[PDB]
Amino acid sequence: HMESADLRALAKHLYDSYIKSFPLTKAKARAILTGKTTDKSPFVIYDMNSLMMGEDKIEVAIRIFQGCQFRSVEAVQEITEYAKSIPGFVNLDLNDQVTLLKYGVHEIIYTMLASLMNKDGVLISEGQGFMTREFLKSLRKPFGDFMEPKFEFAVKFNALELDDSDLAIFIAVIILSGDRPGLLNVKPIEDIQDNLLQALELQLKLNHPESSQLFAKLLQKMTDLRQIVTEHVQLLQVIKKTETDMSLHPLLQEIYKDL
Amino acid sequence: ESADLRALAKHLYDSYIKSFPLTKAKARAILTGKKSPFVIYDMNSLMMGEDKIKFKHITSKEVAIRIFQGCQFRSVEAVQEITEYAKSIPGFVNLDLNDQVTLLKYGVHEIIYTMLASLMNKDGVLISEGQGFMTREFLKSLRKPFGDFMEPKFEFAVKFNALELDDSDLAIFIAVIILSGDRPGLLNVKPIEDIQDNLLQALELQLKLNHPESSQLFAKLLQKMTDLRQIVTEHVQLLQVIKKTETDMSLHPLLQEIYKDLY
Ligand SMILES: O=C(O)c1ccc(-c2nn(C(=O)c3c(Cl)cccc3C(F)(F)F)c3ccc(Cl)cc23)c(OC[C@@H]2CCCCO2)c1
Ligand SMILES: O=C(O)c1ccc(-c2nn(C(=O)c3c(Cl)cccc3C(F)(F)F)c3ccc(Cl)cc23)c(OC[C@@H]2CCCCO2)c1
Repeated sequence: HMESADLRALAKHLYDSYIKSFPLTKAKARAILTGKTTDKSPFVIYDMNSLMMGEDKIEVAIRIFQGCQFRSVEAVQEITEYAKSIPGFVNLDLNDQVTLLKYGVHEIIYTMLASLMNKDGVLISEGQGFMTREFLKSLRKPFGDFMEPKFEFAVKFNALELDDSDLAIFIAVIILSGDRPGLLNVKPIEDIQDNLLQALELQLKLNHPESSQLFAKLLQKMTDLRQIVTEHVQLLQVIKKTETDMSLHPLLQEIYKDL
Repeated sequence: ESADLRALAKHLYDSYIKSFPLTKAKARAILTGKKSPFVIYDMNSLMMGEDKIKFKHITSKEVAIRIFQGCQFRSVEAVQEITEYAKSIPGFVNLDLNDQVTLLKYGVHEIIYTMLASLMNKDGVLISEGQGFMTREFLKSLRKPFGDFMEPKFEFAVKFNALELDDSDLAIFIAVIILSGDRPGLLNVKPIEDIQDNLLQALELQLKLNHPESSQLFAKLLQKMTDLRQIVTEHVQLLQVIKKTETDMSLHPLLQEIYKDLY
């Protein structure tokens, strides 16, 4: 369908655009998380007092929640800019562009959040901070149990040991899903996705030649993504009905209309 | 090792034919009008069909309940067919016995949905090994939540059948589903993923040889595992509403026990 050199060219194009779109790459995140580096060392928030100190240096459960919301809105912006660089995307019907982004952003946010995580916590404020998993999970009300499922996913996803060049193509595959509800013209979407899938396949064989059927294992993760986004939506709805005082950025609000 | 992957595909195809009563190939010949099946399209024809053909399930006198229970009864039969097929998958019987049970327990729903599509088109479903055809409009027009319980199955089947898999494809796909290393409570995940890797390799080659013009069909088929997980989840929630709502669902406790897995 497509030839090797063109598939490599498409992989390079997507990697380059992923670097331009997203300020904190997996490579930077891992350097910070593993360290042995004096200049990139994060301030660690593990309890109430350190949270207070962290805000000098850089209700609690609400404030943290709103922090997640703020970064997710920024992430939607970053993902939207990346999507525009995917060959063919901006040429699609405009309603279909909206639909693809609407249903894809959440799955991509979860994917890319994993890059910022290990089993003990998450990088924040462009890598300047690290908030512990124990602290997040111990938050009160339903807020604790709202944070933990993200770590549970990230630990499993990070076991695949993808790098940024891999993720660039994977994220593109997610966006160009022809099975989203209400798509008007499925065919041109599937045509682009076939190219991306071919590109992802070759990328993974060259970049992880010892890792048998990594292509398939990675596509199987799209299943974990769909499920957790569904749980997420239902958890958020219970939170809104309990906490009629906090609200959501209009953009996220619109994304959640009809889930 | 191509030859070994072909050997594995043939082994699975042969066993899938022995295990399952009606193949996709036979079902499609019946569905496309290629000894017509008895057609159930309303209440009167249902009555005649069970009087003359004797569709097993029949014994609540209320039709919508009886059809619903019929789905459950056939699904229980399917569990035993799937269990027998699983034993023919190389490596499966050597797994820890608790893990065999776990894999089957959490896989059977996804497999039943998959294989149900083989028996469906946009207009209805074959029953009793293809001796009967019950229309989609009849099923969907059943009252209360029963109609809306039937329709999602057709909605899935129509999309899945667009891939135009044949039995030799499906034999490997079903095996891939069974050998899922992410099932809850698995004790020894490694040998499960090892077998699945072999099956995935076998499925990949099968699809390239059998459908060489069908680009990235391997990937499209794995993406259907997403539709499968989602609809099984919906299914569970639909079942739960029915149990809490319906007072006339009662069967002999022993029948109830037999079906506990699917209610
Ligand atoms: O820097 C980033 O790239 C980033 C991305 C996501 C979160 C984050 N979102 N979130 C959500 O619950 C969430 C998600 Cl996954 C998707 C869409 C919308 C939301 C929303 F928050 F609106 F509801 C999280 C839940 C838990 C955790 Cl640990 C993180 C997220 C992100 O987090 C920012 C940090 C988290 C700790 C407190 C300071 O902000 C960053
Ligand atoms: O011959 C077969 O291979 C076969 C397989 C499945 C059904 C059937 N199950 N079902 C379910 O709701 C279902 C499913 Cl999809 C998966 C797991 C468990 C269940 C359960 F029934 F337990 F709850 C159906 C729903 C609708 C329809 Cl149209 C069919 C199924 C099957 O059905 C046999 C027919 C259905 C109509 C009445 C006579 O039996 C056959």
